[PDB]
Amino acid sequence: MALVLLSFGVPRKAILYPHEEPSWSLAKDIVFHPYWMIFGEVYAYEIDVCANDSTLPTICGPGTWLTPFLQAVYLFVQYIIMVNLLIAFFNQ
Amino acid sequence: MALVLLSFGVPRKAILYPHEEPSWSLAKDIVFHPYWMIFGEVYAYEIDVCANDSTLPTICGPGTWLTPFLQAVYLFVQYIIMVNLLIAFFNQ
Ligand SMILES: CCCCCCCC/C=C/CCCCCCCC(=O)O[C@@H](COC(=O)CCCCCCCCCCCCCCC)COP(=O)([O-])OCC[N+](C)(C)C
Ligand SMILES: CCCCCCCC/C=C/CCCCCCCC(=O)O[C@@H](COC(=O)CCCCCCCCCCCCCCC)COP(=O)([O-])OCC[N+](C)(C)C
Ligand SMILES: CCCCCCCC/C=C/CCCCCCCC(=O)O[C@@H](COC(=O)CCCCCCCCCCCCCCC)COP(=O)([O-])OCC[N+](C)(C)C
Ligand SMILES: CCCCCCCC/C=C/CCCCCCCC(=O)O[C@@H](COC(=O)CCCCCCCCCCCCCCC)COP(=O)([O-])OCC[N+](C)(C)C
Ligand SMILES: CCCCCCCC/C=C\CCCCCCCC(=O)O[C@@H](COC(=O)CCCCCCCCCCCCCCC)COP(=O)([O-])OCC[N+](C)(C)C
Ligand SMILES: CCCCCCCC/C=C\CCCCCCCC(=O)O[C@@H](COC(=O)CCCCCCCCCCCCCCC)COP(=O)([O-])OCC[N+](C)(C)C
Ligand SMILES: C[C@@H]1CC[C@@]2(OC1)O[C@H]1C[C@H]3[C@@H]4CC=C5C[C@@H](OCCC(CO)CO)CC[C@]5(C)[C@H]4CC[C@]3(C)[C@H]1[C@@H]2C
Ligand SMILES: C[C@@H]1CC[C@@]2(OC1)O[C@H]1C[C@H]3[C@@H]4CC=C5C[C@@H](OCCC(CO)CO)CC[C@]5(C)[C@H]4CC[C@]3(C)[C@H]1[C@@H]2C
Ligand SMILES: [Ca+2]
Repeated sequence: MALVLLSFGVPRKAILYPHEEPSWSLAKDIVFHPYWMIFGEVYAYEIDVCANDSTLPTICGPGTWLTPFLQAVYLFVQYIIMVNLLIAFFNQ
Repeated sequence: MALVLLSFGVPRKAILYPHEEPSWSLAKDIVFHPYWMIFGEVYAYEIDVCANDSTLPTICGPGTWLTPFLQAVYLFVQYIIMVNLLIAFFNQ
């Protein structure tokens, strides 16, 4: 689950924030939102950052259209496969 | 699941956006919100677009009152039946 998380969190932060010097925030921002997705928070108005109803209209730029596709795959794997695999373990 | 999705996404976009020329957005807007519903995002302030607490007060018009009924059926089928059918598969 933590691997699937970084599989998603690192490409997202890299696509959306491409002018980042090294910082401790980079360690927070690759775990924070991907973790709250596990609990069904999809951050609906932040997925497409070039949409008109975006809450993040300023990080629109090249490649950012990739992040919906990424998150669609992430949640299917994380929210459906991996959480219910853990539940299946707990059921046993 | 993708069929149930378009069963809902196409009537919604057609009822709510009736003056649309052909566009690539039509391909996004028939998949985008119906997919995030699968993960429990109901877009609560967008369902009834003629309600006072609406975030979409401008797409109010004829037929738009049909879209709550549509989405009520969609999520029951998608969120409850189809996701837990997939989970039941995964459990086996
Ligand atoms: C045993 C269970 C798991 C394994 C254990 C190991 C887990 C690994 C743990 C990793 C921790 C992540 C690194 C933290 C360090 C960076 C924070 C920091 O310094 O800066 C940030 C602050 O940070 C905070 O205020 C705290 C944020 C912590 C979030 C942890 C919970 C999220 C889920 C995590 C769980 C995932 C587990 C995955 C499981 C599926 C902000 O940056 P800044 O530079 O301070 O900015 C200052 C300016 N400002 C005030 C405007 C902000
Ligand atoms: C099912 C429902 C879908 C319909 C199906 C048919 C596919 C339809 C697809 C057709 C592809 C053509 C559409 C893109 C043309 C450019 C338009 C555009 O603005 O793009 C935008 C992004 O997107 C891109 O730049 C490219 C997106 C490609 C995604 C399609 C992958 C294949 C989908 C499955 C293939 C189907 C068959 C296989 C299925 C098993 C440009 O950018 P932006 O995001 O606006 O923001 C960035 C910054 N900006 C604003 C400054 C620019
Ligand atoms: C293998 C598993 C699935 C089967 C495979 C096939 C999957 C089918 C995939 C279909 C892809 C849909 C077509 C997208 C391309 C058209 C959009 C476009 O060109 O422009 C849009 C950009 O688009 C984006 O920024 C990305 C949007 C992609 C959303 C994908 C995630 C949702 C779930 C998908 C998965 C659900 C699948 C169902 C599963 C239950 C914006 O519109 P525009 O006109 O560019 O507007 C420009 C102006 N603006 C800047 C203000 C915006
Ligand atoms: C169970 C709890 C419910 C009570 C039960 C009894 C049913 C009560 C129902 C009674 C029906 C009469 C009410 C509507 C009258 C018009 C009023 C109106 O403004 O309508 C609005 C919507 O709605 C419609 O336009 C029609 C809605 C019909 C829905 C009923 C389906 C059957 C439900 C089950 C039947 C029950 C028994 C079977 C059960 C197995 C029109 O306007 P708007 O949506 O605001 O926006 C549009 C644009 N505008 C603002 C510019 C106008
Ligand atoms: C045309 C669709 C073709 C048909 C669709 C199907 C083909 C799919 C292929 C491609 C989809 C189409 C890509 C075109 C993007 C157009 C927008 C663009 O230029 O965005 C940006 C560049 O974007 C790039 O340079 C993207 C480069 C490709 C990335 C690699 C994709 C690999 C997919 C892996 C495949 C695995 C698939 C899944 C496996 C199961 C720049 O423009 P902007 O966004 O406006 O940014 C602001 C620009 N500014 C700096 C001037 C301010
Ligand atoms: C009164 C009802 C009594 C009982 C109803 C209950 C019985 C059901 C029957 C009917 C529901 C009642 C509809 C009333 C609509 C009133 C509002 C209206 O006119 O809206 C609009 C038109 O709306 C239409 O023209 C709708 C036409 C019916 C669509 C087909 C329904 C099929 C239901 C399938 C059944 C399957 C059931 C489920 C199967 C298990 C116009 O008004 P507006 O919204 O203000 O728009 C702005 C107008 N403007 C352009 C001037 C600015
Ligand atoms: C197998 C796994 C692959 C992924 C991973 O684990 C192992 O690999 C680790 C490497 C880590 C980075 C190493 C160095 C730094 C530099 C630091 O810069 C100083 C700050 C500055 C403040 O301004 C001083 O003044 C910022 C943090 C950063 C980028 C780490 C982030 C987390 C990373 C990416 C970790 C990640 C979870
Ligand atoms: C069995 C399944 C039934 C549903 C479905 O799959 C098969 O049937 C497909 C047919 C597709 C449309 C075909 C043609 C176009 C024209 C294009 O217009 C150019 C843009 C313009 C920009 O301004 C050029 O300049 C916009 C897209 C659109 C409407 C398609 C949308 C997706 C649709 C509805 C697909 C949908 C998922
Ligand atoms: Ca939820």
